Amino acid sequence: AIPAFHPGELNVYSAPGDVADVSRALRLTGRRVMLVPTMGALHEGHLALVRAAKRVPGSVVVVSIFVNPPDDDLAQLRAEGVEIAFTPTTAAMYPDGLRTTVQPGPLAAELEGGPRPTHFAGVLTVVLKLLQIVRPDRVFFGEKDYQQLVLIRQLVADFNLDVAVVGVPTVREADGLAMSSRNRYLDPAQRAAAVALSAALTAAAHAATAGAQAALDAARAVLDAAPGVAVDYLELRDIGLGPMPLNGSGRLLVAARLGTTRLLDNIAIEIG
Amino acid sequence: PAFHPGELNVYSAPGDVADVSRALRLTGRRVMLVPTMGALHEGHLALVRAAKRVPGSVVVVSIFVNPMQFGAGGDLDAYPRTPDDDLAQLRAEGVEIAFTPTTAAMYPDGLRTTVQPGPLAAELEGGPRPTHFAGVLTVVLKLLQIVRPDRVFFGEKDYQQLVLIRQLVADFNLDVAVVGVPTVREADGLAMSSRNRYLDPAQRAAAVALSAALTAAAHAATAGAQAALDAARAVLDAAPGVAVDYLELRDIGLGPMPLNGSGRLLVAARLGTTRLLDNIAIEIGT
Ligand SMILES: Nc1ncnc2c1ncn2[C@@H]1O[C@H](COP(=O)(O)OP(=O)(O)OP(=O)(O)O)[C@@H](O)[C@H]1O
Ligand SMILES: Nc1ncnc2c1ncn2[C@@H]1O[C@H](COP(=O)(O)OP(=O)(O)OP(=O)(O)O)[C@@H](O)[C@H]1O
Ligand SMILES: CN(C)S(=O)(=O)c1ccsc1
Ligand SMILES: CN(C)S(=O)(=O)c1ccsc1
Ligand SMILES: CN(C)S(=O)(=O)c1ccsc1
Ligand SMILES: [Mg+2]
Ligand SMILES: [Mg+2]
Repeated sequence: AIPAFHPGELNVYSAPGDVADVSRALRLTGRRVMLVPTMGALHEGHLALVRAAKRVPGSVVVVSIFVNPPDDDLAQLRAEGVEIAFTPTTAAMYPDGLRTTVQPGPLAAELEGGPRPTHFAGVLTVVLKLLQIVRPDRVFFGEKDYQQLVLIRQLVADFNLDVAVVGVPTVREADGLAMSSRNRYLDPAQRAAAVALSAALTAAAHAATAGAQAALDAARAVLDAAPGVAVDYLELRDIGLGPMPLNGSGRLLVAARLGTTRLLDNIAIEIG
Repeated sequence: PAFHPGELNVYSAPGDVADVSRALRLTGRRVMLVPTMGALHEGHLALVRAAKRVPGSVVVVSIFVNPMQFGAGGDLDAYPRTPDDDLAQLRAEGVEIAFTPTTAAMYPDGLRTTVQPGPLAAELEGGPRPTHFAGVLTVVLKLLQIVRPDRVFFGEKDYQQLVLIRQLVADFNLDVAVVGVPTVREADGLAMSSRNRYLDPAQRAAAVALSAALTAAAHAATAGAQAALDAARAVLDAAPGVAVDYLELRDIGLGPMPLNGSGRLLVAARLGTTRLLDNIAIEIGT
């Protein structure tokens, strides 16, 4: 017997089998299941994934909230008209502990995989589990974590997963700072300097009519004008994060530490 | 693309079989998957027959040999490859779908994202071949995603592989039932295996000791674990030209749990260059 589901209300499930049963039952009645994976502490950047999933016709939106090893989140989801929240415990997700896992390809060792070399094996493992529990038609990730998003597209391709991955543009504060729960830690001087990441990327994207080296030098000049911004990398790559082609489309990515807080941003770049 | 029911439909492209499987499920057939490396014998046919008997079933048998569960030199080029006979046998069994993908369609990006099995993959068969089961589980996960069966069928013969596939299914929340099928044996007890063709007549005679050792241990086991193991060892020791790689009695999940009342006894041995495996359920003090 299918667990209880009330159309038009926020239905909260903690057991993986429950959300699985509901989602199978809902898909059979002709709803298209949209999955929006999060770690809770919801802000406007997360709600833009939610809004994107909501506008697919016939959608029922599943928002998962899970931290790799609350009332207000759920209120935000209600206010958004989300009908399902999936809130599993660690034990529900890892009942046999850490056993079979996904091993990413070599892209996971680069860029964010520098400081955190097993970070993405962990992310891909839980993404794959969520896809299998929920079996959505489409799954939504923010472009803010671009390398994560490209890794998910590789997971999907490589394991023949039948789900469409939708990347959602980065939501920004008024001065361009990419929204993130970490921003709250920045003191005023760090918060003022943090604008340099987005300002450097946008400067680079306009300078790119003059070519790839003009785009990189414009970005570096902007970051060089900020105090207390320790750049960990600034790299222009093609859109799948391979090496940047001579011309055409790419992606410019930056990560920097301001005090103890690490910030990331990236932007589409059209070369020449 | 096309699906002619009651006939064998062969697809090579993953998209084709995924499309047909999905259409079939939607019309309410239940999809059964039997993964093979081809070279089909009666052991594979027991899997097929178990799949066939699930009411409403449509049976997909896949045939695919890696470049990932093999680990050089060496072996990958050594695998028996008769696709011909295989399809004929499947037609005979009334299978409706054979899935025979190319290496290119399975690995268009080489080895990029893969499955990392848990620590069981480093033991037993994995001892000398510590990448072998990452190869197997990566293909089985892809087959499960392409075909999305209701049930997938594996033989008990490759018991460690069966356990690993159950771990993969649990650990990734895969929505498929794994059905283990009992080992099919020649009349003298020898477990059927495509590798048995590499035994010359003397080695074929000697190879009965694996199954004789195991069944002797299963009966001996009223006298305890040590008696069962020594009975198996004695039989294997009496066998000319059988060289034992391992003989081990484990818990049923092969797992990090001590042995209690129920066990599996596993053996691997070389007869010249041919490596043979077998295993049996063991009840201690029963
Ligand atoms: N500003 C943003 N715009 C678009 N998507 C975002 C934004 N911030 C987070 N996301 C997306 O939300 C999903 C959940 O992200 P997660 O729950 O880590 O939050 P986060 O803001 O990146 O928090 P943290 O600062 O702790 O890293 C991911 O797909 C992520 O890329
Ligand atoms: N004798 C048997 N009884 C039941 N199942 C079997 C038997 N032999 C193989 N199988 C199963 O058939 C499936 C396909 O196996 P595969 O194509 O490796 O054949 P194989 O006979 O084991 O070949 P090889 O001898 O080359 O290892 C696996 O699930 C395997 O456990
Ligand atoms: C990508 N994440 C937001 S996720 O829900 O799949 C996750 C990853 C590690 S914890 C939660
Ligand atoms: C102090 N920072 C606000 S800053 O104005 O000096 C800065 C920010 C990005 S470049 C210079
Ligand atoms: C377990 N196999 C028979 S499979 O079809 O998943 C496979 C694995 C490596 S080659 C074929
Ligand atoms: Mg984040
Ligand atoms: Mg085999």
